[PDB]
Amino acid sequence: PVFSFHTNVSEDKVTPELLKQISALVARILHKPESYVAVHIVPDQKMTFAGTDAPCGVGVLKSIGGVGEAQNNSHAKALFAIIKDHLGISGNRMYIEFVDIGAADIAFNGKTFA
Amino acid sequence: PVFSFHTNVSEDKVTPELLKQISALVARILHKPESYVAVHIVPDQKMTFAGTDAPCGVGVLKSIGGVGEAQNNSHAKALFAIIKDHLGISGNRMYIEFVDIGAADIAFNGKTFA
Amino acid sequence: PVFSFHTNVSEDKVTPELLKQISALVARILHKPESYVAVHIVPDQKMTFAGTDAPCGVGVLKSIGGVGEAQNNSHAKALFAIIKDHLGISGNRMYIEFVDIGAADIAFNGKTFA
Repeated sequence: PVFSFHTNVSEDKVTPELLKQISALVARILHKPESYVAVHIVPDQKMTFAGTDAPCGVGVLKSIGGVGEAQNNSHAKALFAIIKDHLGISGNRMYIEFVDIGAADIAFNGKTFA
Repeated sequence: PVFSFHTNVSEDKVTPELLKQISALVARILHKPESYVAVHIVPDQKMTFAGTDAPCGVGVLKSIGGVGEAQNNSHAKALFAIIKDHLGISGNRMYIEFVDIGAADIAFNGKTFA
Repeated sequence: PVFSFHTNVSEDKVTPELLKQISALVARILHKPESYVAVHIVPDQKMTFAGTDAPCGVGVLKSIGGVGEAQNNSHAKALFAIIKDHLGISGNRMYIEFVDIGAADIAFNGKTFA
């Protein structure tokens, strides 16, 4: 899995602990070995939400399985909570997209997964 | 909706007015309340197009509905126009992808939309 | 086509030659005119893989056709090789997603491709 998140919050506010916590959370909620988990957080971005430059963010959780029409709402609760707790972004100013990737459509160690 | 765009044009050339104009445009063309619209512009990127580092960009407009096989060409006219007008990027050196996201596959305020 | 790749490796390690080589490689492997190829490399990112901040990266190759359940494994061999050769990232610390985009869902020169 890959969790990516882009935000206009300052880099200083983005800590090693945040990425390590997200990493562990994503492994748990998707039931994936953490050796497969990538986390990518991009601060200091030029963004607006609702037409204003107040703190906001947009991100994606991509995985082969684990994401799914009936699991994603739970995933969203957990991920919005950790981001709000560390970064302070309001829930009405952030999105997370969930992408279920076919195994033939993502590669790792020089090969696709199918 | 989310409009994201990555470019090698200088940050100084990227203005608050550009993001606010895009925000209003996206709300209009997708018939979405602007309270749901996110805009994300990333300058000073390391890019090539056609094998050269002249100004270029790539972006995505993602939405639950509003994008669609018969509406996207119109969207593209409008978005290419505003980006060329502000940033000066030639149309043959930029892409915009349109992504129709299922409601179960994106979250806002701690919940998916389905 | 668009090849995008995000990494925590230093910008200095990312050279004009790397982007030009990728550009030529992507044109060859997808059988696309290089005039349509965009390359986007983003260094100095805040990332983890397997819970650690050692060098890693995540990227996407998007195209109208050329990518496909039976061609992607070959694409992955080639792209992992060039990235490892230039940037030194281990194969077990990087992903590349392949996205087959419908022609109606991407625009160039102010129009969608369908």
